[PDB]
Amino acid sequence: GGRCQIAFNSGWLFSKNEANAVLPDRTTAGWQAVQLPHTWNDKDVGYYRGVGWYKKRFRLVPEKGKRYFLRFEGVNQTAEVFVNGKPAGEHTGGYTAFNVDLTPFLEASGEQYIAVKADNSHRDDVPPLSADFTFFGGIYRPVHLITTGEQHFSMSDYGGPGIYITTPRVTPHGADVTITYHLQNCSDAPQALTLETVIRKDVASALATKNTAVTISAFGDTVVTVTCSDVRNFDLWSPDHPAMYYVESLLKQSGKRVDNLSQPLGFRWFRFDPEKGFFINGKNIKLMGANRHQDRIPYGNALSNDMHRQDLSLLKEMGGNFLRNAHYPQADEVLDQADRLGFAVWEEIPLVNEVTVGPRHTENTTVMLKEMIKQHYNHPSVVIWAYMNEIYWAHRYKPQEEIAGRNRATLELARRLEHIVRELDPYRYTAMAMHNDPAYEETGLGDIPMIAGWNLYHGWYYGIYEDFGTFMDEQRRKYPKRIHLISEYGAGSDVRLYSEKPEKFDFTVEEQTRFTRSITTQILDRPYIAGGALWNLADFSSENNKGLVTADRKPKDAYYLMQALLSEKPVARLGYPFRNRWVHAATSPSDTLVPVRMHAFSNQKSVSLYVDNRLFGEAEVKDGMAEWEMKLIPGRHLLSLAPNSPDTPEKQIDVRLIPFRPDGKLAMNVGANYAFIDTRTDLYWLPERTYEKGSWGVVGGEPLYVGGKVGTKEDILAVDEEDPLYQTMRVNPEGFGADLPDGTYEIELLMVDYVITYEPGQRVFGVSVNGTSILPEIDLGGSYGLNVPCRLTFRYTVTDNAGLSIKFHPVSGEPVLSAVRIRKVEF
Amino acid sequence: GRCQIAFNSGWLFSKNEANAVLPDRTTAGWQAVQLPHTWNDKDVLADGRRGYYRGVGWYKKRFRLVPEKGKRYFLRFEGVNQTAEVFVNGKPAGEHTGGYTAFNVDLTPFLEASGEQYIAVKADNSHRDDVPPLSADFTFFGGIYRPVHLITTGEQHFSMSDYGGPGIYITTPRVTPHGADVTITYHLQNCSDAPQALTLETVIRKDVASALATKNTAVTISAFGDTVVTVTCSDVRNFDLWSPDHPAMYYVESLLKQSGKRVDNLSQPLGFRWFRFDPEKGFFINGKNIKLMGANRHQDRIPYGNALSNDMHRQDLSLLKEMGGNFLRNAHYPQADEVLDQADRLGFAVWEEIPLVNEVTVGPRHTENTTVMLKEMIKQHYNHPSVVIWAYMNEIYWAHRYKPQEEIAGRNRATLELARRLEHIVRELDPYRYTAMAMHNDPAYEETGLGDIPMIAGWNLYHGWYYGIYEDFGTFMDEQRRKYPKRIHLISEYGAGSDVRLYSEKPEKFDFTVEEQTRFTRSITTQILDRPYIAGGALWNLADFSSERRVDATSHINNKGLVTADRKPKDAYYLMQALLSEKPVARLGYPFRNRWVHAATSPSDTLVPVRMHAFSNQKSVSLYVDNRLFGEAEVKDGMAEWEMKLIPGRHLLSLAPNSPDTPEKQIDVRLIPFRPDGKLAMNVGANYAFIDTRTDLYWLPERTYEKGSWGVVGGEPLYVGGKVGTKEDILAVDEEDPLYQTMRVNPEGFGADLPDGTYEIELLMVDYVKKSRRFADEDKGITYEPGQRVFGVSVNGTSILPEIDLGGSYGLNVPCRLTFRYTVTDNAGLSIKFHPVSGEPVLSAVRIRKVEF
Ligand SMILES: [Ca+2]
Ligand SMILES: [Ca+2]
Ligand SMILES: [Ca+2]
Ligand SMILES: [Ca+2]
Ligand code: NA
Ligand code: NA
Repeated sequence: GGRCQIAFNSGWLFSKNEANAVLPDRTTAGWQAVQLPHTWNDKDVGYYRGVGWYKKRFRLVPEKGKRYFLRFEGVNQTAEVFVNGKPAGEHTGGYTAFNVDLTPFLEASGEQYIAVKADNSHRDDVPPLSADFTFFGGIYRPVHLITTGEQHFSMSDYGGPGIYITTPRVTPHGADVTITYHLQNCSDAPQALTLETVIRKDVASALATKNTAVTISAFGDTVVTVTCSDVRNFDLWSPDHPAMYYVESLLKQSGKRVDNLSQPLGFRWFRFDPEKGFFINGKNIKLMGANRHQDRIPYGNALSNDMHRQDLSLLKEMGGNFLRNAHYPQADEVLDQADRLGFAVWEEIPLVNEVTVGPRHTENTTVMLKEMIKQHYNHPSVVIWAYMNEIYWAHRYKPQEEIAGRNRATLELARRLEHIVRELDPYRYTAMAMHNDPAYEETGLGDIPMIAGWNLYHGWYYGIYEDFGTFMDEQRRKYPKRIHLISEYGAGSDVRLYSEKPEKFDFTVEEQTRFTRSITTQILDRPYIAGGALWNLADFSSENNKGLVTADRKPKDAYYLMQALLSEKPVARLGYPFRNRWVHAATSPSDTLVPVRMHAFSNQKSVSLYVDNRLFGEAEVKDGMAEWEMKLIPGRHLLSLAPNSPDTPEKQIDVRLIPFRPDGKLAMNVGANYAFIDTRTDLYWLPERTYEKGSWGVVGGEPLYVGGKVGTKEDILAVDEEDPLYQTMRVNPEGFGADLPDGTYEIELLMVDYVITYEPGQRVFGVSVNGTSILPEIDLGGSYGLNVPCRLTFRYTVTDNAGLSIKFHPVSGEPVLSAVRIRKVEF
Repeated sequence: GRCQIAFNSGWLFSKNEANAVLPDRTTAGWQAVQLPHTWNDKDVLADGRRGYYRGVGWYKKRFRLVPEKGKRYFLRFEGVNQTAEVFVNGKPAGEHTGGYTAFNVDLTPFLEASGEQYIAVKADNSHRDDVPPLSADFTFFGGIYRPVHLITTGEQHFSMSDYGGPGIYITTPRVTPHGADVTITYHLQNCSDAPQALTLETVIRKDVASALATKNTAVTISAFGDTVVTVTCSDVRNFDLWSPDHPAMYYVESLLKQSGKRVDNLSQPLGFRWFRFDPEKGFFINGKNIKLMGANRHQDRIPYGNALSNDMHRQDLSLLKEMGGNFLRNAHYPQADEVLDQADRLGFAVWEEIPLVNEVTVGPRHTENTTVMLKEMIKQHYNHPSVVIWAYMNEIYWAHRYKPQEEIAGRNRATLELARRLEHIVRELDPYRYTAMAMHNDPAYEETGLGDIPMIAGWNLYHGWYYGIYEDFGTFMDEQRRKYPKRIHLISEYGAGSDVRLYSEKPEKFDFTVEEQTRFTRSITTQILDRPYIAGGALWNLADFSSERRVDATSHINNKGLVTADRKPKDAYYLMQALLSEKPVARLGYPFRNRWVHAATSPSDTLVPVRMHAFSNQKSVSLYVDNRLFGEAEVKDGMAEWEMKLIPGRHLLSLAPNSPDTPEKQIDVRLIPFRPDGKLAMNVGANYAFIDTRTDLYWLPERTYEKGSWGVVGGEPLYVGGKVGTKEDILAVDEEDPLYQTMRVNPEGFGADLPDGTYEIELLMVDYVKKSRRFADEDKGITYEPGQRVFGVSVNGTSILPEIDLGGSYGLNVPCRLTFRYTVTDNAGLSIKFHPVSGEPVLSAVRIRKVEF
């Protein structure tokens, strides 16, 4: 036999507080037992950035003629490896694999010890220098023990496989395949070898076989190129039809195999056109898909291969055919699944936000680019290599004196990296992701890669949705020879927030759906936009509710929207997967019904809604959605798209009416038109309502807008789940009224000052109830602090048919109010 | 009069603070918190470090309060665990001992007149030998884990210094259908330097519009004085009687006035009932024999520690009411007023106790602290009509097996004499409620006569779980009834544990499957329902709850809940609902399962066997599969059951054809062919499936290899201490503990008659502790056993791993997941063999996946 590879994940010990573990040390008290993948930042997300030590003892008797390697799939950010007390290898860069040769350091006794010093603290010379994703530290990807013979495919070529496959000619009826081999001989004698190259669909069928003789001098290495000309009878690879092959490579000495290594192969040719976009195998197709971050709360980035497959499966069932690996190279499993499932892939190294001037940052960046290209060279799913994302974002934060020099270093580094891609891989495109900032225009940076990618957020971070088409049409107009691609577009959503009046940045489900519908449509309407990737597949941990699915991978409405917009299978399903409750405060004493707007995601011409299995109405689908306006009797109801479906269970909903004249047998989110449904105890906070005589609601005031967006987006201190309640508010309300019957009520007022910072004597006011003084003075900025919530809870007894009148008494500045709850209690 | 507002906002917390007594403006290194708060919400979970922080934590806060002439200001702490020292503007202002009862702190002597105030609280949840709970099966969460209130009164007021009680104590010494007497005992205080002539108004009310009785009493208190005054409302008419079924509630409004102006006011609950416990027939209330059936409830909710909202208390008790419960035991400690108000309003008879668990410390300091805690519980919760039982010890002899022999005699006498003193105090403080004690299956109670001291003998019993078989429960209790015809018997605890990811067609005790819990619960409940001398039973426990020292399937969590930690009902909850509810009940089981996977037992197999059950109190019910009738089943003891054999695919289940108001249950059903192609995951050593929710990965129960198929070859399933598998915490993993914990010992290997191809293969293996132990969480480092369990692994004659020293290179409880790819050729199938060197190989799980290369 030839090459052996097993997992090396088990039996490790970890400590965040060890000073030095280089020398063999049997101590384990105080160390944490871990099984890789591991990150030490899975829970503390500031989060700990620093040194962490791993150590392990293991048994391995070195046999004659064998070589032993460790392959680390990923250590963030730098690693130093020590075997039996001796330095054995180091690596810089948290996103690419590396190999360590154990053989020089093994004990003949078989008793081995290894330690790894990992460090994820900031280094000016190692990107990512800053970004809005977490830099989880540790050995967060698996580790493998590899045994080979002393003649083997190289282990020292930037962590790549040492086997590099190229298809310089591909037609439907034949192709040329060239395979470039890096071979190493570790023995002290010259050696004569044979190299068997087989192109296979599977173990029983081969499409081409080649046999190559090679002789290597003692301690030698050599590069040999093998060509399979005019291969035939293959299927072409495309996202739609991802026909996959592989190259079996057997290195033999004396007819006995001494190494072996299979690599993927797909047959395809492709190009990008400025007017019509992406063509693969002569066919024009729209690339629509998603970015995907390699993290999942509460596990950090220490993900199982099962999790990788689940993610990419979700993308494929969405109808996606396009995958951007966020800002870094990802696990082999991810690329294997893309080959297998059918995604065209954009992969980049993590030069994000900013650049460090100088040759150390240049060198580390160059090495990382070569590692990515070499390590993922053979994946047919990859069509784009990139190397900078939003590289000017941090200009706003830098001293203006540095800006000229940073632009010069950015231009110079981009040209070096562009040149390296084009030399290492002439058969893929280069790209860069830019964003809505004038520095790209002004420096001409977008002229350097083959593809101009734009991260655009019109209607979310700036402007309105239609400004997206305006922006892209103007780019196409200025640059009719560029290839345009939307590398990021998306809006956020909290699956507890719902509004019949969604608005920019409110984080409601409906707002994300409308954003996603508009931009995707505007992309579909434009052939010159080669494609688009939603930011982001799933909610992730950042600095982040931007996913089409939740952190634990459950689809939101927007996911089903994209499935209706993208899938070729027929699609028709109800929206609101995370909502089952509707509550409506009556707008007049004669109200008896709850208004319920329902929607479905479909690619059919029309769809019909059934209530309790009786037809409600047929509705026309436009841009992936159908919609019905229902007025329902309060109670439970079943919704469905067919009557008495034989295979689809109905959706159960619960709709309630609050009477116009309340009795408190009353929860309101002030300052916002969305409901907040608190999942801990099923507590439904209503959208705001102004008080009117005979009813209940807030009196006076203005809704808070900050930077032109509703409410504050700052983190509300001291509470986790209730931030969307506190973040919206009325400024300068006179109070709150409710025409309650006589009785005793528990009353809650939620209040917070918006941008620990203390601002005394700035915002002070009193609260009274029916002339009774409750809190003579609340100093929100002073005694609590900016972003520190204040929850005033108390009981009051309404007497003499007075109703309930809560009054604010300004002392300094203006009162604020974020939410109100009123409950009837017995006493 | 009286003003009360929440005081929960604006606090700062630090676990690393030496001392914050003196007013100090810095906030660097402090966490902003909103009470309720505990610092043990996260470090009690599976965080890689057994144990949690018990020690000092400091809180501080600045606040505005301008003291008004003629006002007093108090803080009321609803609970701080375990001790609290309060400092206002640098001065000691109060301290409390005990983590489960409220306390008041008078702010007034320490307030700055100009209004800018500083407060710091030093809290501590270290172990203290003189302060129970000393040890227990629950977590001692530290901090101010219940709300704090700012209370303003006049200078004459209902006392704030009577063991934290309201200073208003309502008793109904006579309750009759045609009339009742209510006596209200008031403790008053005068902080004025002058004597005061006061009036006191006492009104019994249904609501603000309706008075049942009214009294007006003149009280004069001396300067700086205090007094107790008793008010009697005789022959109150026109009330409705309180019972769990009909919880008619009233309250006593009390106003204290000085020259007609209100200086204090405080309402308190009031319900009218009479009740008794009978040795032969059980509980009677208002003349009607009713069976008390309900649950224990702990005050925690993972992952929030015990820092719960009042919304969460209401949700817990509403769940119990919807289960058909009419009986609540507050686990081992007094709970929040909200719990008790909701018991009054919803209708549960309540048992409440102080946390003397497992053991007693000899000495007057322990005696004193437990005495105070008893007075605090009874006084603070005195007025709640829902309380019918007070208690003060729980399995008080449990820890004896672990104590030094020379301590036992004095521990036994300390226990006996403390139980007598606490019993005496209850009877003196509250003649109108019963005393009880929870005992467990241990002969100590019989030897000492401790069970003769309370009026009610409670048993925590676990037949078919910890000892014996289910039917030994009725034998145990019948013998108790025969031996003690004068006692009152009540099952204060019974339950079994379940993980909602574990399922078996062959349930067995301690596999933690859902089905075993349902079967345990069904058997003991109906045995209780058959015995009128058993006045009642409380399930252990309403919800899965934090108990950090636990191991088993899910470390740190006691999984005996009827509902999960986030309050979702398991099967056993719906079983209890079917056994207890008066409303009609009929509903499908398996709320946490939608997948069934079956390995074909022969090449002709085409159908997946699916056993379905439903919970009902009807005579029979009908199962419908894809809305066609499958079959009508008779209901026996709350359950109907059906044996289906279904074609692989998605199917609908329902109890009515095309229900107009109930969505069907959708299930997903799959058959692994007799001969596999790996397009295959097995829990070795166990008859239960493990459904890993992170990724919906379903590990089949074990199946022995036979020619032409796949499975484990040789070996014996591991049993330790009478329980399947090992119950130790499997290190380095969390979700997969129940997968690793079961295994075959000395297997030859594994086989799969797979087609030619490349396959990814995973073998999961762990060296185990050979002898069970009481507490498996105190290991200081890893236990290595080199040279004891050594073997090699080959596949089809190819050497994969020349030697693995499981005990030596990994260690006891350290998982080893061996993952690799192998290419099957030459029609050979897949043959994985172990090669013993020392000791025997082990194997907990196998997974095989076809890959392309
Ligand atoms: Ca139906
Ligand atoms: Ca927050
Ligand atoms: Ca811990
Ligand atoms: Ca574990
Ligand atoms: Na708000
Ligand atoms: Na197992």
